[PDB]
Amino acid sequence: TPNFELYGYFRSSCSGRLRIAFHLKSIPYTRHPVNLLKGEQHSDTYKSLNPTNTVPLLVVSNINNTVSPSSASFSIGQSLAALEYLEEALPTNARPLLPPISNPVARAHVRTICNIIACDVQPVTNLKIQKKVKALDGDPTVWSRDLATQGFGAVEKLLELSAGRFCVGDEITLADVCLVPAVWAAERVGMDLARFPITKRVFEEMLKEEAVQKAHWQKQEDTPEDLR
Amino acid sequence: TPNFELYGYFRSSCSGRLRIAFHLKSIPYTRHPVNLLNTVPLLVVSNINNTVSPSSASFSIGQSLAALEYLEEALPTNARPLLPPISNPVARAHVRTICNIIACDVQPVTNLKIQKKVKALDGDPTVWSRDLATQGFGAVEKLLELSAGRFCVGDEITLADVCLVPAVWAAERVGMDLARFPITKRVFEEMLKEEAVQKAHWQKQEDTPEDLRA
Ligand SMILES: N[C@@H](CCC(=O)N[C@@H](CS)C(=O)NCC(=O)O)C(=O)O
Repeated sequence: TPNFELYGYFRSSCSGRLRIAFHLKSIPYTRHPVNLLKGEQHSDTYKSLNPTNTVPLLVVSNINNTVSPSSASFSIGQSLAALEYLEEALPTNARPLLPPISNPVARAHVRTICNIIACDVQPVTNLKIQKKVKALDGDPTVWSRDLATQGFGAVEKLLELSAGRFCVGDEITLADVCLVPAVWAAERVGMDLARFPITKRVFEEMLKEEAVQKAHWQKQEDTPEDLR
Repeated sequence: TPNFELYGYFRSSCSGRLRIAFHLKSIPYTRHPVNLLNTVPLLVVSNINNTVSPSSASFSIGQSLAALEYLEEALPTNARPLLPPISNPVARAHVRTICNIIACDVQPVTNLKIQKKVKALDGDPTVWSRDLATQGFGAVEKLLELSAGRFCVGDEITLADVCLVPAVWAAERVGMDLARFPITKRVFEEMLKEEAVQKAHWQKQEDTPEDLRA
């Protein structure tokens, strides 16, 4: 079985996706905080680890690295690729986070929700983009609020078809894993979550989960005291 | 009613991802071009058992990465798997990471919607987009330094290549220098040799304006 080390940041939504998945699946992992406010993502040493200068970075070891056989480890620098790797590399794990492969329709619904969040909301509202907006003399908060609002609109329309207790029927999936940290992020920029009633119900359902609380941005080792 | 109908646009990179996949996997689809001036691409999937909405025999997929993986899973015996086998989760992960750099970190911040928002701030959407594409291609190039053979990962075409090609076409529009990414350029050029990629070429669609056919 593989060993896992996560380069993460308490307030990184993409990091939180992995934090949630690890706890849900009962997979132990080693924590390596990277301070994004201090620009530790920008150091040459971290660019060597992840060439996008982003967190999370998942470093997997005790495995056969089929891409670089001489390497003791394998690095996964994008959260959705890392989430699917947990699913594929640990097929006997007691808590699959996708519908079974015999249900490609449900799997596509789950992935569509993940992609709206990970493609259309997070990347255009992250720190790097907010800084580019500020450098143009725009308001990064309004920019981000408008884009998150629009993206949550798309998520809500999907949940109108798929949601039961959770995003897609009555079991937690990768959709819920992506939803929770995106809601934490959207709240930082003053998005009105009540405009999205199903999304809000499902988010609140997830907050009851011990796995989600263990994963909370306010409960990490690198959460500053003032934010705990 | 067609099994697959693609609401697409000749110059949409995300549409281009799906065109390349359908041609490479030889999956027939009905083309539904959509004018510039509403999700594009939107893949409408019909004649199915809808396990999410059972009173319906169809659904749509408005995100290209989800649509790509759906084609893999809905047609498991297709002659051209675009992921490495499930027995090789490392290679699958490396493929998906390259796809995600492009689909998460490049395309969405350099698309029409965001270029318009940049212009609305009196910014230069070309410089903005070239800057972001250059940064993401830097990351793609670093991954290909580890994995590339003939193609992005090893010597077989995968979803990494399918995402790579339309991203190169989009990046060229904003003046990105592809020569700065030499393995990326090499794999891009290898893909252009493919009949399936040519059939999928942004310059060779039914809705390509005549002045952009060459
Ligand atoms: N698509 C990437 C996005 C990674 C990303 O943008 N991470 C953010 C934190 S959520 C980051 O490290 N930001 C650094 C910066 O913007 O300077 C993924 O899914 O991992």
